Amino acid sequence: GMERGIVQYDFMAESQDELTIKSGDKVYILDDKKSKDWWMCQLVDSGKSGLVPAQFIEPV
Ligand code: NA
Ligand SMILES: [Pt+2]
Repeated sequence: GMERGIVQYDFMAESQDELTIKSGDKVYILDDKKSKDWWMCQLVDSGKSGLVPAQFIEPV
């Protein structure tokens, strides 16, 4: 089912749609087609989801 990624650099959500992430975190990439710039991700460990800037995520 799930496309995976690894977070490269810390990012703090500034808007309610965004997801705060830490360098090294594992995510699921829920969508990367609506925008090359904003990907919807879900943290494996917490289950929280939101948008992150795409350059913060390295697909696995
Ligand atoms: Na994209
Ligand atoms: Pt901050």
